[PDB]
Amino acid sequence: ATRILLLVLAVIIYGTAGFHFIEGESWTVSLYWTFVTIATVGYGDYSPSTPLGMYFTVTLIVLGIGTFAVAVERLLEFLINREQMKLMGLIDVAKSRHVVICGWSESTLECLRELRGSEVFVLAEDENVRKKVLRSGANFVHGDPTRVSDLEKANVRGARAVIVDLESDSETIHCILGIRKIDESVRIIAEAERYENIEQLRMAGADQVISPFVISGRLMSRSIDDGYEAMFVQDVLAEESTRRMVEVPIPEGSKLEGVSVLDADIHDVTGVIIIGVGRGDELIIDPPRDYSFRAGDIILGIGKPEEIERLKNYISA
Amino acid sequence: ATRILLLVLAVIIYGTAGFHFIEGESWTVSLYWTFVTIATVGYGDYSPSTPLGMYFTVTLIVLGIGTFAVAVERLLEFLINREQMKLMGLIDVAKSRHVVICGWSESTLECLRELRGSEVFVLAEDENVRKKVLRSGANFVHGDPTRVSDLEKANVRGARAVIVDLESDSETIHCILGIRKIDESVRIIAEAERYENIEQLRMAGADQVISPFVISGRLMSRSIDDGYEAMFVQDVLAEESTRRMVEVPIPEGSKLEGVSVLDADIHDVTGVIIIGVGRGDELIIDPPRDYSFRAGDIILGIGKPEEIERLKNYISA
Amino acid sequence: ATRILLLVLAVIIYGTAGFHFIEGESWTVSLYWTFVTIATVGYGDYSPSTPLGMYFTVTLIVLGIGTFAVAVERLLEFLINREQMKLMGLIDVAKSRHVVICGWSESTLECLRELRGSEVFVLAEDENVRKKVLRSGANFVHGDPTRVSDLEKANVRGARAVIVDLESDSETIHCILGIRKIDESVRIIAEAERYENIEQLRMAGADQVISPFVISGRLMSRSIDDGYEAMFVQDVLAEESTRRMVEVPIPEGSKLEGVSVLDADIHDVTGVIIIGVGRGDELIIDPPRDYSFRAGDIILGIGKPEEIERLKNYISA
Amino acid sequence: DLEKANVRGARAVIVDLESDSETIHCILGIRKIDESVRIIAEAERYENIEQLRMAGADQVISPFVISGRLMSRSIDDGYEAMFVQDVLAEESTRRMVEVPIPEGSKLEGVSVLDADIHDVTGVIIIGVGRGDELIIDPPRDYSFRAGDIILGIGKPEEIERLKNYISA
Amino acid sequence: ATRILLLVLAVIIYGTAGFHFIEGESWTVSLYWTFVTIATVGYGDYSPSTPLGMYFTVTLIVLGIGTFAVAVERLLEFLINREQMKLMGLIDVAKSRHVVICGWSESTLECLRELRGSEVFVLAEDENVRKKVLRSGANFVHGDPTRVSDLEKANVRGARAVIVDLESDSETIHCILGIRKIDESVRIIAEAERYENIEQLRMAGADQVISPFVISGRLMSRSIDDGYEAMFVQDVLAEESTRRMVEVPIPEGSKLEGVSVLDADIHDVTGVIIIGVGRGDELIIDPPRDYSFRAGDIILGIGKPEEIERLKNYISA
Ligand SMILES: [C][C][C][C][C]N([C][C][C][C][C])([C][C][C][C][C])[C][C][C][C][C]
Ligand SMILES: [K+]
Ligand SMILES: [K+]
Repeated sequence: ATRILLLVLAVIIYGTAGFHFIEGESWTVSLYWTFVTIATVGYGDYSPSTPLGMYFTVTLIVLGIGTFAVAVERLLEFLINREQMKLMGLIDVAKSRHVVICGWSESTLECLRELRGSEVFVLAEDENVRKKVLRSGANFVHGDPTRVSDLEKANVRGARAVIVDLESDSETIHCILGIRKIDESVRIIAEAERYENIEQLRMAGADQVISPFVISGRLMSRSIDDGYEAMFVQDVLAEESTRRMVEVPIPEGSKLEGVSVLDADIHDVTGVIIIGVGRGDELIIDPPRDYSFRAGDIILGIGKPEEIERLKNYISA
Repeated sequence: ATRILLLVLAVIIYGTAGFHFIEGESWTVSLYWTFVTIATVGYGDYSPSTPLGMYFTVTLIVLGIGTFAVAVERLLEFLINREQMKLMGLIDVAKSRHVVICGWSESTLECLRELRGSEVFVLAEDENVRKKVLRSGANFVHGDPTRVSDLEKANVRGARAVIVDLESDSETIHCILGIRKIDESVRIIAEAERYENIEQLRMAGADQVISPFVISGRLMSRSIDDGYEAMFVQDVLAEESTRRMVEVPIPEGSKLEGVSVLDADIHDVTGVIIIGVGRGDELIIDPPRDYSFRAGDIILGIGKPEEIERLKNYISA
Repeated sequence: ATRILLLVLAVIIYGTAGFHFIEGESWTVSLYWTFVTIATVGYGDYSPSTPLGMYFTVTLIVLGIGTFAVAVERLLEFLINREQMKLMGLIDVAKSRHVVICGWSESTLECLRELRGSEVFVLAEDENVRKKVLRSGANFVHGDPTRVSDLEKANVRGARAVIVDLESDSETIHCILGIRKIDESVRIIAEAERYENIEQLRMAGADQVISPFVISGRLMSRSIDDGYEAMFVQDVLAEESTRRMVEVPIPEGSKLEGVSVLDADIHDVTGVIIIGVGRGDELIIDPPRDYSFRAGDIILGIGKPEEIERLKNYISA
Repeated sequence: DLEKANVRGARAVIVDLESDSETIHCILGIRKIDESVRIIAEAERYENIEQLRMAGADQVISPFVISGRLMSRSIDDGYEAMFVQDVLAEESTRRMVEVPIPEGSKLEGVSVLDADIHDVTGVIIIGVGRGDELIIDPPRDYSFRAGDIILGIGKPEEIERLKNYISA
Repeated sequence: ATRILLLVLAVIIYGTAGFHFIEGESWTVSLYWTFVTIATVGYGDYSPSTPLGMYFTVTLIVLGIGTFAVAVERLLEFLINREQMKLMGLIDVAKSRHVVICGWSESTLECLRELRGSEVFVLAEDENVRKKVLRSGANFVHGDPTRVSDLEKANVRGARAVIVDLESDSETIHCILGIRKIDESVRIIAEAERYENIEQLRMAGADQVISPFVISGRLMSRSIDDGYEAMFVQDVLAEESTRRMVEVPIPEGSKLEGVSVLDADIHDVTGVIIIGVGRGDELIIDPPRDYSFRAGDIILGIGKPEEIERLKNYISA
């Protein structure tokens, strides 16, 4: 590790002391000559005429090739070890605004097409998951996501948001309970599977719990006869064929600070069905007529992509 | 990536500015001297006599070894990463007339002995399939063949023909439906397993559907008593012991353009039993007596390998 | 392996004999010139003027690059082979005071947090065990721990203590019987699973047999009604919340050599409940009133971490 | 499926599964069915002992932490392992005993120094527990009541002498 | 592959033509100068004074570093590819007196302790078999031993003897039938499992068929009452505690050529129980009294290791 610098300094001290007391030159001239001889430059302005010195330069050359052959071997061993350990996970995350994805399924592949490639770290343990992650453009960190000692190797303490989606519900509850021991303020998005585990995932400490299987179980049993709400849910939340569910923030100023929903009249001006208003980590669906807008609120509404532009300019000042 | 060139230019500018304003030489002489000193050639025609310059060349030499040690480390990291990613698939196909084989079974191993080695790309996902492909002389591309995003890594848009043979019929139908979304004109050869899936493989968009298990199921149940058609099918299509089923194209000119099958009389002249004629992506088995040959047609017939030569010269002009 | 030195000496003898009999210089001058020319230093003080010698130096240069290209290739082959064999186990242990851990479970992971990282060698055969060991900071040696020929690759003859914890009891008995064939004096700590195998593990040759499942099976069936001994066992042996079970050795001198337990009165002076005394590989739990302490004995007692310090200074001289 | 086994209104539910996460998820379901039943878990890793107590278990027994701390301390000395293996596992000579104090029997209101329990019976008194709270090493300024549980280590010769000393 | 030599010759022709027509030196002087400049020796006896040539040497140096950076990259790619392919099998056997072992079990591990390490090639397909072979000191060749195209990669045509021991009997019969298609004269030693397959293994073409399970099935059912023949079979063929079953060849001369077994009287002279005589690929157990010995015969007998030495000197001349 550091003995290479010791051997280099040893051969420099050997070359200086050998040249100075045999050729009889100055100390700076011997220093310059051994830094030209070790690097195999060979200016040839201060070559030794003495055959004793001519035998000394042979020892200096073989020692210089020896140090060059130990240093290249150490560099190659370090590089091969570092690039074999980096390939199969086995590395510590050094970033500070990354997104950790615990587990790997189809719902985390679809949230990878709206994020960056270098921003995400997938923390899993299986072997084909590594190849799927390296194909999809993420970084793979080998580790058990339920273990607390392997949740810190992905650096969950300095993460932006953590996305938990494991193969069962029990591992999801244990992964949330393991994350909330490390950092109590990080944002956790969890995926439930059974209906009975949503309150368990919320009490474990998740900030947002999504349950897709309950949504499909309710939409399948109400699409046997007619199936009209399934068309709305599909065409708005899944595909976005002609509509889109977007939210808009209210900026500073914003030309509407203080008016009511009766006086704003967003729907008949713009064409956006206003669902609810986001006043500080709560959702008031169908706000009453006397609700006054404020600064920094979030308006949730459904509209065509040409009406969202008509709304975003109506709300800006 | 590109900081290596920046560091190289930085040390060249450092060496030129150091030599020019200390030794007092020309700018071209300093440029030539630092390109001889960095590369460790050392002509020694312009060595510095000044001990300040003699201390400067030590800094130039250590910086040159520093750039040579960062560039070799970057080249070794790039080479080890590229040759570990190339080994286990994980690569993008850059060819433009290749043949993509989705899946791997015995029927695709037998079609690899009549093609080239570098022309084929096997697109599969299992682990022992990679070693069988690397032994048989093909190229292995790791990917799920039903996924559309992994059908483009094998470059199915610029492929010659695609051969689909997966473990079930459902994956064959899904792979054909995934290929026909990308390129609607590429040629697909598919292998059916059950009898009921041949019309499904044709409606999915395959150009040629082969069903070997239906052929064996019909030949097994008609070989219990006597077994005479199984001998013909085996000795003609499988082994080609003494006969062969070949086709011959009609070239331009070709000395028979316009005659009928009664006036050509191919069988009693040559010795080839004429089965059918290939008039443009259709097969007229047992053509009638008034059928007139044209240019570019394909004559399908059974004959000994000494009669195919007697036919191929009868059809050429 | 050693032909590289032969080729190097061959090219040195070729260069010396070529320069001496063409340029007509001394033997030492030719020796110095070929050691400057092979290493590409090039002082240029003895360059050949003769065009025959000028053609000879071309052969010397191409041969020097040839030896440098065979030596670098041999070094790279040796380094890649050694660092691929070292990665997946496959190595022989050279240490002499290490601790060999046969098998891998949760009870050997918890004994790795109180030992060093480089002192332990885990001898197992599975594939994910290698990654868990390389994450936990140990060294992995691939081998079957029941096989005698693979117990010597971990160097069990010169080991400090061996810890046996395998997946069944039969492999534990066979691993103890395999270790006791090699070295009859090494210390073996074994983990039993069933109650009936404790006498079998002791007769096989283990020095200390621990059975955690019997302890849990007794503590579960006595915690249905009240559960008072389980609180003591947990809070003392497992977590050490407020108490600790420690032992203290009696040093030379030690101010209490010869007194009885009635005259020492350790409990009412210090606050440590004295359980037993360790007189030479035996345990006298609840020693009688006439027991006299000696030198080198071991006092086993339960106490708060502020009372162990009051005991350790009461026993020192 | 936990209601098919009738965990509502039982003596105790003893939970030990193939991993820790299923143990936590089983305790979190039993506490949804019955809030007052007694649950005896079994922790595998050391970091999950507080998780089982926060989930709702009344008693957590972690054998692998015990065996992992005992394997690392018996490399040189090995005297704690002899004590636990002779008292808690095999019960060859000594055993741990818990005895209740019956009503009005020779010991209500007397201190521990004039109880003279180590010298007339021979059992080593580890601690006394009252109301699910274990007082290890009770001081001299302590009194016994009717209903306490005395925790001791002794031979079957001395356990019977303690049980006769504790009688009226 | 060979474009490296083309680029090297291109830069040599560029350097010669550049130096000769600018400096005005001879062709040999320019040849010597570019072979000193490309190799970075730098004698400095023929440095260019012209600034046009001083700009030319910069181009020559950058081109020389370019060729050195393409050649080192090609050598490193070749070495990494060759040492990753050699690790996991995937190689062709080039030897000519080796022993191929098809499959891997306990009976082939015990025949590896009486052979060399570099003489054997284990031809199997599993993954842990590779690590067991690399630990036991053999060479691993990845291939399916029933496939004829993978029996030639182990070079079974130029092998000394082939040892077949696979997991079933059907694969043993198919491996013998695959070997006998390639070379009809090679020696095959096969291991049977069931009693009914010994005649099938002999008709398939094996030269020696061993069936250990039939021997154990007969020795188990005759050791219930007394068990006397099992002691003989174990102590003679398995362990060789005090006896040994050896064979001795009769050399040329040999002092006993022509005598009968009555006149030789080997047992009462030496102490070896004579079982049979090996007259040319047949075994005459219990030879009659009139059998005359010849040259090159093989005497099979049981004796103590001090009686085999008394027999081997009685048979030599
Ligand atoms: C620019 C680059 C340069 C390089 C040089 N080298 C030399 C070596 C010597 C040995 C003895 C290489 C050459 C090659 C030719 C072919 C290296 C150096 C290093 C220093 C550190
Ligand atoms: K040089
Ligand atoms: K290198």
